[PDB]
Amino acid sequence: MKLLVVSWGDFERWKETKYRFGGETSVGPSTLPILQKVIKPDWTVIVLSDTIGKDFSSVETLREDVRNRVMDFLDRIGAGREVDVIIAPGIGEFTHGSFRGSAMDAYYYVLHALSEIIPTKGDLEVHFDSTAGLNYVTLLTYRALKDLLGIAAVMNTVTFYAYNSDPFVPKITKELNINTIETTMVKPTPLSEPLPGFDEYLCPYSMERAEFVRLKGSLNTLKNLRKEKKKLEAWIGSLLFGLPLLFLEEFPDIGRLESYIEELAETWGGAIAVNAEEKAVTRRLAFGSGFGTLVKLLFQARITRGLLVEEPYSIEKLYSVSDRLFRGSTLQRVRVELGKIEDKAIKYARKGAFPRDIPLRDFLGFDAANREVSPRNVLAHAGLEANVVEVSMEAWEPKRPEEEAGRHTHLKYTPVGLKKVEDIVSRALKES
Amino acid sequence: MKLLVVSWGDFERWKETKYRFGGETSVGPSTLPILQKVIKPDWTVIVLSDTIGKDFSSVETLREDVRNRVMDFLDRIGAGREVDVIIAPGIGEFTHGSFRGSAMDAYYYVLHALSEIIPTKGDLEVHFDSTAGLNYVTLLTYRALKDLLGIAAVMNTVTFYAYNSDPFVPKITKELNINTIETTMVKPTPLSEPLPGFDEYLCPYSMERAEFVRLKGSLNTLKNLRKEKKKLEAWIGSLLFGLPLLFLEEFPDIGRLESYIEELAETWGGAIAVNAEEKAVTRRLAFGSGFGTLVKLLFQARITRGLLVEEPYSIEKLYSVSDRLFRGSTLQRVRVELGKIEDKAIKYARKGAFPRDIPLRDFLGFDAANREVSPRNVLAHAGLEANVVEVSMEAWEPKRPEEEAGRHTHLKYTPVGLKKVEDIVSRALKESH
Repeated sequence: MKLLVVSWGDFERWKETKYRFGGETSVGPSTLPILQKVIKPDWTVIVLSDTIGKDFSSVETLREDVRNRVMDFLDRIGAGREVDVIIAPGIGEFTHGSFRGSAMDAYYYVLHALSEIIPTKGDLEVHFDSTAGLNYVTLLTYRALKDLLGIAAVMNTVTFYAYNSDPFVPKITKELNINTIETTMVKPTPLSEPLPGFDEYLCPYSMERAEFVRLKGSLNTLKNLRKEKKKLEAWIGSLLFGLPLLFLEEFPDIGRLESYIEELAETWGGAIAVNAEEKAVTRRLAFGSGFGTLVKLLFQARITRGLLVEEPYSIEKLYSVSDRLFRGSTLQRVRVELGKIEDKAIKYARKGAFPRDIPLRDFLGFDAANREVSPRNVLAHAGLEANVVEVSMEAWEPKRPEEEAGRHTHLKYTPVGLKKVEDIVSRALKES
Repeated sequence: MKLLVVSWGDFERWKETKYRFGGETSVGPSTLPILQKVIKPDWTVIVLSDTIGKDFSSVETLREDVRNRVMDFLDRIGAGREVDVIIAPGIGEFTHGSFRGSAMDAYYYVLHALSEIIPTKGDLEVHFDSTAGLNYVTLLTYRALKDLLGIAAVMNTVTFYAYNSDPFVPKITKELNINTIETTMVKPTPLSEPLPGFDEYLCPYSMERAEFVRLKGSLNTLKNLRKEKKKLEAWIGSLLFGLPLLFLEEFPDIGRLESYIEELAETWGGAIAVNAEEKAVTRRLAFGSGFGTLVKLLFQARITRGLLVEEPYSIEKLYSVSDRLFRGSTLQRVRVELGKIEDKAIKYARKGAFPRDIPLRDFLGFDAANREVSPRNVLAHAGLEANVVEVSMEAWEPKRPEEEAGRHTHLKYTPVGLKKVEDIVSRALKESH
């Protein structure tokens, strides 16, 4: 699947020029038609600053005003029907209006917007154009793309192209070339930051501090994160450190993450005070890093949802999850640890023995007085530490145990063990 | 160490305005004087395009032109002279003259330039003002800064701040606020690229086939890299996969990497045709990704050169190297592997036994089952695979051998062992890309 993204400033004040790109030529005010013509995108996204709005009645008469003038322009140069448009929150004092707010809201807004468009299944070929965009909007849009595709790269092949044209110089330009400024195969980068303090999800831009404490207290999101924060950091750690059984057991509720994000989103949007007479939007709530972390966490969850196998969690299923999720030494470490437990299950099967609800220490046959759960042993043994894991073998009539044992040998964390692992992994993620 | 880096466009065309930053206020045409006042950087770097130069008599006259113009502006505004000016290869046909070449030259030039500027010892706090640079020069400066800081973060703490001002609309403007658009604790990202094929170091932009073939064929880099490629890729893999003994044994020659980058950078610079009459600059060679990989490899080597020691490698040394290079589960697996070998050395020592030049398999007491060297065991056992490592216990008189064995037990790859690990790790580095 191929995707095209472009960063747009004031698209109206653009003069007609011709553009060269990939053995093609085109005449018009923007690069979008020839980009589309050559690249053949399966889908297109346009990112605009909302600072090109004129009708200040309220928020939906601004995002309307801006969408109107865009959707006119996209029929003028035939940009087709497969398109999404992102009206990102800009700031500054303009001719026909003033916009006030945190500069970083555009990143979090575009990150949020892109997280719902980018496909979470199959390989991705992303094309990005910085030609006719604001400096910071193009910069934050580029960062937001790379941050999400980095997480997409975990499960799928991701190739990223960036373009800027020769500088349009109005009094000598005859034509302009679409230069490829980047061609990169995106590295798999799993989410590697903890959820922050309940300070940094929404922050007051221009809201009196008493009013903030009031609204912060009414959010069901921040109260529900208090409970789940540690369970989610444990899941983040599962991918980063190569802990496949913890990945499955701590797999987050997507419906629940969707609802947290929407509540922080519609709370932010509902703190935007439009003044129809002064011609002044004011975004009184600013998105924090915590909003960014949640959006990335939900995206990583959508990307890897195919791997949440039906219980019970057998050695064979853990191998299968591990093969897709992990690379390099991490994968090989995990395969060796599952191999140890598998080889023991085989030995048992051969003797016609099927231990059920046995601690992993007793399954592997361990010395006593080594029952303290160390960070070292949890992280070094792919989260399959002997004091926190319980094994069961469903009894069967074996014929070739070396093949059968993998399917019939199930692992889970003890309720005590799972909390020790959560604490260890959560702390390891914070110390990073 | 604090580093301020500013991406600049046509700085002479800017209007005087007012600037708000960190409580302080500033009247002037540039953000730099207030940025310096507030941030108090130890060093400042200015990144601007070639296309501002108005002289085509030579390539060096073109750069002393741009530098002089920059130096005059730093006098005009209340700016310090403690700075480095990176005059990047820019593209497009202008009124005062013409500049043609690969657009990606600016990335590789700035990457190379910053690689020689950004300190390779101590922590870094980097501030990046994109307040009024060009789109594509600012993107490629941002890209190159991150790519190097990511390698820096392996050995040191690195914090990154990015700024951009309120957009300027004429007269309406009274005071533009300088906003923080990014604050990031930079993640450790060791180089995870193999060295590419010998087509991808220098490519011909505007050059006849045979003239290029001659230049390419004249390069000592491409000749030597052919034979060194596997060892350098084995070293890259050592940081990425958590192989502390391979890191030491395969530590690259910084002198030779310096030599390769200088040669490719000289060839590039020499292939710039500057036509004085018709006011034209053609960069007849383009930089390839292979140049970028080499610049990053030398930077990572510089960043980590402080860990290198002489040939006897003790388990204690492998512990201390590992605790600097590695993190999370990678670090913990390496410590478990060193632990198994250490604990075996402690057992040998209590018996008053001190084996020398013995295979690790014989040291650990393995079956005759598996002699074949698999990727699985090399990567899973932090490169300390039983069929490729040789152990030597320096003879001593133990009293507390639990603390003593680490210093007196030395590991090294067999000459056959090392080539097998190079193949696997090189192959694993190329398969992960």
